[PDB]
Order: sequence, then C-alpha cells, then structure tokens
Amino acid sequence: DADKLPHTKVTLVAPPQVHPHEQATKSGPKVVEFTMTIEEKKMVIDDKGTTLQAMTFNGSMPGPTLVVHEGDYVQLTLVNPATNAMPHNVDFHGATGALGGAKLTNVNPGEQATLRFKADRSGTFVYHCAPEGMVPWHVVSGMSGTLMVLPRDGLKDPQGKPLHYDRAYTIGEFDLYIPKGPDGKYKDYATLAESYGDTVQVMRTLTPSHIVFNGKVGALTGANALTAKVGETVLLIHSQANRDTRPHLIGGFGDWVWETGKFANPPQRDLETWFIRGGSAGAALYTFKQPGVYAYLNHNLIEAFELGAAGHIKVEGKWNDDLMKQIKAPAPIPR
Amino acid sequence: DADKLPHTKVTLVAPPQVHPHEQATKSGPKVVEFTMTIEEKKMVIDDKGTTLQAMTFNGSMPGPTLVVHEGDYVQLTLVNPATNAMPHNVDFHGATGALGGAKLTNVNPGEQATLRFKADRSGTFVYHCAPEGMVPWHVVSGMSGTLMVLPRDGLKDPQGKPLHYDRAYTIGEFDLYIPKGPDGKYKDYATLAESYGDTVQVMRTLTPSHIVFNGKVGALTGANALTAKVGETVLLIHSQANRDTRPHLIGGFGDWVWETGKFANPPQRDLETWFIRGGSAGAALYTFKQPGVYAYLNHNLIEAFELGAAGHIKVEGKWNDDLMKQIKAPAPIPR
Amino acid sequence: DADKLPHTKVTLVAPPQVHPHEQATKSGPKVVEFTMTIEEKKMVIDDKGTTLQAMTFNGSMPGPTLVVHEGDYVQLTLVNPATNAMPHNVDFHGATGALGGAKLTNVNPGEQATLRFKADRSGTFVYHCAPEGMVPWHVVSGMSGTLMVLPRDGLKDPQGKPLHYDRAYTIGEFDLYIPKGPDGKYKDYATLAESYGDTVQVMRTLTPSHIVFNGKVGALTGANALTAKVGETVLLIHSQANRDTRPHLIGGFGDWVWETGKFANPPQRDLETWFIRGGSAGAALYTFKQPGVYAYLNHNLIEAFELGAAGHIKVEGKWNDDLMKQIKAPAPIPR
Ligand SMILES: [Cu+2]
Ligand SMILES: [Cu+2]
Ligand SMILES: [Cu+2]
Ligand SMILES: [Cu+2]
Ligand SMILES: [Cu+2]
Ligand SMILES: [Cu+2]
Ligand SMILES: [Zn+2]
Ligand SMILES: [Zn+2]
Ligand SMILES: [Zn+2]
Ligand SMILES: [Zn+2]
Ligand SMILES: [Zn+2]
Ligand SMILES: [Zn+2]
Repeated sequence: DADKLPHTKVTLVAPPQVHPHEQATKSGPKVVEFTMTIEEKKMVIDDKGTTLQAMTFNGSMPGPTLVVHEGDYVQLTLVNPATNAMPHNVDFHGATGALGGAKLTNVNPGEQATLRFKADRSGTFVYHCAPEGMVPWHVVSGMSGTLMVLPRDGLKDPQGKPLHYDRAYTIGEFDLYIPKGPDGKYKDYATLAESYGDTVQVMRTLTPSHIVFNGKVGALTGANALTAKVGETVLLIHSQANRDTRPHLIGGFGDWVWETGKFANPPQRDLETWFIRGGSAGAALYTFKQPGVYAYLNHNLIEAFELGAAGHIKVEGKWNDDLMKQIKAPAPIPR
Repeated sequence: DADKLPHTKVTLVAPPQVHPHEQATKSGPKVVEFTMTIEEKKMVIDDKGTTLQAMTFNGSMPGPTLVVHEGDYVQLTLVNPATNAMPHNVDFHGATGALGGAKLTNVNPGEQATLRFKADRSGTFVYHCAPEGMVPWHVVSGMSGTLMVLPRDGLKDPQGKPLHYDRAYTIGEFDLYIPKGPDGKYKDYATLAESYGDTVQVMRTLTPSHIVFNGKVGALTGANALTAKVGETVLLIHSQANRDTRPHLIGGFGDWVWETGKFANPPQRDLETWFIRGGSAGAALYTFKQPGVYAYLNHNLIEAFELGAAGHIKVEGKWNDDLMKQIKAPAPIPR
Repeated sequence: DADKLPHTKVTLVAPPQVHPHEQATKSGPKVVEFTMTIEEKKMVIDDKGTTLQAMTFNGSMPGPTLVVHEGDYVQLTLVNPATNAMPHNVDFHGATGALGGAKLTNVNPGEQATLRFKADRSGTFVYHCAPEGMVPWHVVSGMSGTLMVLPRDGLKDPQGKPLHYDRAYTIGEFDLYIPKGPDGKYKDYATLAESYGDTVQVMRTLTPSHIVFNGKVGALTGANALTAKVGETVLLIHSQANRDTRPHLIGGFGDWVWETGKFANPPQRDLETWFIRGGSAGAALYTFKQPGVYAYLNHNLIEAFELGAAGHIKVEGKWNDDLMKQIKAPAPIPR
C-alpha cells in the first residue's frame, strides 16, 4: 500500500509553464509530494487599471499545474499564511472522498495541512478552493488550477497508438464579476472582505465583467506570448473551474483533443473548436506546421476580444505554400 | 406488429426514485401502459417563500421517469383534469412523428388522450409539454421529465462488457424565471394566467432567477438527501428540458457517462464533470468507494450555490485511507 | 504538388441549399475554385420591422456552403466591392496558417484577393470575416458560413460502414445584438459605421436581442420551409460562429451526428439534441420515417420560440401507425 512506496518531491513552476515530468515512464508508483501557499492579493486585471480582490494558490491565476502518473499518490501540503484574511481549503476533482479533500484541508490564516490521495484516474482535473458557504466566491476570485494524471505508458490515440507532446502549456480561464458604483466605474476595495457582498450581486447576474486567461487581459500576449516551432507538438491544458468555454487555435486545430479531459477515453481529431465544461480541465495536442503568431482563444468572440479570453502563440519556422498560399495579393477589382 | 404483443401496466413513482424495472431482460417486447395526470399548482421554490405558478406532470418537478426497453411500445394516457386552467399535451423526444406526440395529445381541461409509440432507440430522453404558442412557458414552469429506454440486454461499456446500476435516481434541473415588482421583491400571482406576461419578459433576458433540482432549492438535501452505500453503483439520470447544465459529484466521478444520453453509443469514463445539453437527459454511473455526504451539483458554482442547482447524497460504509488520507490535520505553520 | 493538379470551378448556391457535389468519389485531388463577393446591407430581421446593419458573404446569412473533398485545395477569390464601407477578409477554420487566411485576404472596398489552402481534414468548418480590431462585430453582423470537406470515400459510421445523405441543407444560426433607444424601441441606423458603438455595448452584455436561422425570424418557415420525403436521409449542417447552440428535430432524431463536425471521428447515434460549440459547424443525418411538418430548432426553447432560433421541415409520405398511433383522441375524462 501507500505507506510502502518511494516518495518524490516536486518543485512547482508558475503558469503557463508546467513542471518537468515524463510522459510514458518505466517508473513504478510513488508518493509525489507538493506544497502550495495561498496568497490573497489585489491584482490589476485589465488595461485600464481595474482591480480584483483576488485569491490564489501560489500567487498565480491559475495555480500551478501538478503532474503525476496514474497510480501515484498526491501528497499536498497546503499553507495558509497569517498574512491572509480568510480560511481556505482544496477540492481535487481527481480525488475520491471528503468533498475532494475539502473536508480535510480547512486551513485558517496561520495554519497548514497535508492531504494524500490516490490519483487512480488519468486525465486533466480541476482543483479549487471550496470553503463551506463561500465556494463560488473563492473559485471566481482565482483559487483553481489543474492536476494532470498521465497514463503510465503515456497518451494514446483511438487505436492505441502512442501520442506525445514536446512542450506543455497551462491556461486557466477566469470569469470575473467586478462590481461597479453608481458612476458606472469599477469599484476598488481596500480589503478582500469588503468586496464580497457587491461581488455576489454581480455573480448572480451570471454576466462576467471580464473573462481572462491567466489572470489578466493580455496575460498571454507580447513578451508573454506562448512560443513553439514548426514540427513541435504542444499540449494545451485548459481549465475553467466555474463556466463553460470553447477553445480554438486560429490558423490551427486540435489535432487530438480530450475535451472532457480524461485520457482513458479516445481523443477526437481535427477539431476546429472544442468545449471545456465549467468545472473541468481539458487537453489538446497540436503539431505546428506554419510559422507566425497564432491566437488561442475562447470562440465566443465577444468573450475573447471584448472581455479578455484570448492569448497568442508565436511560432518559428518556414512557411509551407502547399498548406496555404496567397495566389493574388489584395489588388483593385478588374474592369 | 404492436396490436399482437402482451400489455403490461406500470405504476409510476415520484422523483427522485424511479419505478422498479429490470435492466437486462429475457422478456420480449410489450406494450407498456402508463398514465399521468397534469396538476397546475402554486409551489414554494426557495427558502424565503418565493412562489412559482407551476405546471406539472403527476404533481412533481420533474414528472416521473418512465422506464421501458428498446422495442417496447409506450402507451401513455395523459389526463388534464377540469380543475386545471390551461390546455396541455406531451412531446416525447423518444418518439417518432407528430411533433413527438404533441399534435396527438392536445387535452383541454376536463379531457384525456392516449398515445402509443414505439421506443425504438435506447437512451434517456426528455418528454415535455409543448402547447402551440406557449411551449417555453409550459416547459420552464415545470412540465418535463424523462423516458428511459434500456437496451434489452442491459447497459454496455465501450468494449461491449456489461454495466449495471444497483439503484437509480432521477434529477430534473429547472431554470426558473420569476418576475419582480418595482420594490425588487418576487411577484406572487393569484392565478397561472396572470403570471404569463411578466414571466415571458424575464425569460427573454435568458437569466434565471433560480435554478433548482426537483422543484425547490434544497429539494435533495436533509431528510430528502439521496442515499447510497460503499460498493453500490448508482445511476444518476439528469434532465434539463430548456438549458444546459454541467453535472458533477464532489469527491466522486462519473465512472461511465452517456452525457448525450443515448446508450447505443459508448460511454466516456472517469469524468469529473459532464454536460447535459438543454433539451436532453443524460445518464451517469458511479460506484461509491468512500462514505460521507457528497454534493451532486451543476458546476457553474454560481448556478449551484447561489441559484439552487445542488443536492446531497449521503453514503454509508467504511473509510478507505488508501484512496484518501489526512496526513497532517490543520495545525500551526512551523518556525 | 498543388501547381500540378487539375482545376475545377464551382458555382455557389444560396442557403439553405448546398451546391451539387459527390459524396464518395473516384476523382483525385483538384484545385477547386470559388468566388465570393461581400455585401453590406441593412436587413429586416424580425416580424416587427427591426433592422440589422448587416455584413454578408454573397448577400446571404449564412454565406454559402463550399464543398470540397479531403486533399483538395480551396482557391477562393474574395471580392470587396467599392459600394461597401468597411474592409473585410476571411478566416477558414479548415485552413492552416496566417490566422486562417485572414492575414492574406485583407480587402478594402474596391479590392479583391485570392487565397489557396489545402483542405487536409474532413469535416464541416466555419469560415468567417476577422478584420483586425473588429472581429466580433463582423461575425455577429452576419459574416460566416461553412466549408464542408467530405472524406474522399464518403461518410462512415463507427464500424466503418458507409453513410450517406440524399439531400443537404445548411443552417447558420446568428446571435444578434440590436441596440435600443431610451424609448425601448430598437434603433435603426443610417449607416453601418453608426451602428458600431451601440452594438458593442449590447454585445458586451452577452445577451442577444434575437437569435435567428438564416438571417431572419421565420427564415425557414412557410414558403421557405425545408422539405423532404419519408425514406430520404437529410444532412443538416449547422454553423454557429460565435455562440453555442443545441439543435433538435421535434418528432425526429439525429440518427448519426458529428456534433463537433469532424468526419474522421465516429458519429454518435440516436441523439435527441446535439451541441454546436460557438465557433464551429456540426453535421447531423436523419432518415425521415413519418410525414408532417417538423420543427428544427435550438432547444433552449426561449432562444427558439422567443428569440427566433427555429425552422420547419415539411415532409411528404405515408403515416406509420407502428411508430406512432393515437389510440384515443382527446375526449372527456370518464365518470
Ligand atoms: Cu479559498
Ligand atoms: Cu468542483
Ligand atoms: Cu402544459
Ligand atoms: Cu423538445
Ligand atoms: Cu467583414
Ligand atoms: Cu475562428
Ligand atoms: Zn511513505
Ligand atoms: Zn514531438
Ligand atoms: Zn394490444
Ligand atoms: Zn452493483
Ligand atoms: Zn494550377
Ligand atoms: Zn438515401
């Protein structure tokens, strides 16, 4: 049983990167040890200075992605420093019992706890905070991320053939509910607690003020664009802990997609747009064949371009005229 | 043909239970006879006394689940007593022709009708009222339920192996559109007809005031929690006749899920959250492995916790530390 | 390579028809040449005279469906006449690179351009306009349609058996965001440009004023109902370039459905309601077995009946009492 196995300790890395790991492995099961520390902080979430009284695992939206293999045990130490105001906990969708671990990880400021569970199902799974009586607030304020449980022999196509990625990225998409005052301007709160009531009223409308990748409008653009090269297969992990989304790569595809995120199921191929149910993480593979700056976005184009749910992927390599060619550049219409 | 076969008569039971039935059967096709009686009534739908001018099959939201086997004929007598104000009918998504039967079951108050159709496709299917010119109102006011057509040889996994459940529950999720007056308080109407215009205006906003399981906030909690035991496989049938939802079991999984609800298709496994398209019923199996009180909810957590789309499942049995263990209880952070 | 192959020229036809084409073909790859001309125009979109400052490919919402076979090259000439006010382009979800072709087809009024790309994946794919900085506006104002890339050997069921349709229809579903003035009446704009700011404010609410098939409430009803006969298999192509939808045939099924729209994946069978992710096109086959007027609709019934997302299919042939029979017509309840 779990008390017999070797332990490993993993150092997490900040999104959109994912900590180094193997896909197919000859390793046997391990107890894999992680630690996360909660940070409440005010964050600027758009280009005009709007702030969110935010709550995070490890300082980031999303929290870092934790990667283990099927049959491993996840052993998380969750730290709630005294510098925080609220209690927190963690609910792993990949875990069985005790409301995902929530019932066993209730940490007031100044406390920590350690949870172990068996990661017995392969897939990308949401984890999120879920304190009794204030679950949606802690989720929408930023407290979610992904646990990826890889099959021990790596990813497989519908015919059981091997699949792999060369590079992985993790995108958390956050529907935010920022209140406005009578002047129509977004409210700025001195403390987390003061934002609560007004935010619940906005939540209940079901209309986000902003929908952002990785914590801010344009998080994944400019200097912070994702990167790849022609010939590389990228895994795009997409989590939405509260609300549906519909990822899409402009000028690309989901070559192999697990939209419900569970790797024991066959993936679908050649997707234009896939669907991440609120409360889940999904996974897409794409092998770049053309260089250029791509957009990766939620294809409700209002959600993407107006509300913030879009990033960029800058891809190096050589252009392929067989795949696409400008035959006649824009030029006057003929007489 | 159908005029040759034996008839059976089934007595329906109220949600969340489902009438006794076999899964795999050695029985041949039958004409299976059901009756439902429509009841219009005012219902209290939340903890603060809000009322809905509701419309129901058999007095309940959802209507009872009807269970037959593929190749059976469903023979429904639909009774509209004179104590009701409106005309009604029934549209079975499992039926072929005549707008699901709607065109053939138009019953004014004081009338009844009898419809037969062949249940030639396996699956969970929505049925709902659909009177010409007032379809959405009758649906959102409570007039829907599920027909479950089981394959004759029972449920199968993607490899054709047998699946089964030990206990079945039926959950209908209702997006409600209750109007408010100028004081911001929900309106209470003396009659069904008086609620119509105001309700259509709320409907057109696409924002529900409440989203409830089985007719009321907290319907499936406390004394009315669903129940199971460690080692039991439960089937959770989930219908949403008007609007999408995303079911999830906190601390569990969808072990095998037909999210589109059609059993001739292979199920997906190991789901964290699945998706019920508005206008459909889906089905999930889960074998409990840990005792405790679970939540079963729509994982738009605002919809669940603010608006009402959540229930509880209380599960007896022994805790399994291999699956999950508290390694260190919440305790002060060390120096 | 592509410079070697034969060229063909296709004449497009207006929705809901689809230009003649073969399914399974013994033909080898071709460069298939199409032309589309953009028309900006004011259109009446409902029964009370509401107008949309609309943008279209070829004068229609949706644009025409383009049909090729896997391994063909699509060669589109896109014409933006001088009679238009805005620049436009095209983003084909079926194409690889250059933001779907958008970067290579930027045409100001009075200009045209010609794009070739390899249609290397089978499926129904959205194409839409995507001018830098005004993508959602051009999409929601009507600038989308479908490219259908058929497998060279035709459609296949999950076991590799042949499937086919006898008749194809193309339905584009449009979430519209028409502004109102202080009097609560929809605004009418003298020019396209004047509609922009007010429309963006409505877009940002995420609540459509109207949701229509093929450009107008009731587009596909009355004289313009779709038609079929008992024994015919119809393909229903359903595109939604911006927002999710949930198609359903009342009194029918999706016999075989590719809801994500990609034919190399196995279809699901016996669907009651399927799901088209915003930003995608899907495809359903249904073989009619009963005559009558069907409804084909988005099964958010508010979206369908209140907001406009419904059409009719009028089906000729003989009634089948084995499939459905009125056993007792509506009649008084007995003493
Ligand atoms: Cu928290
Ligand atoms: Cu959860
Ligand atoms: Cu009714
Ligand atoms: Cu229906
Ligand atoms: Cu345009
Ligand atoms: Cu697109
Ligand atoms: Zn140990
Ligand atoms: Zn590779
Ligand atoms: Zn008989
Ligand atoms: Zn059992
Ligand atoms: Zn040539
Ligand atoms: Zn045919």
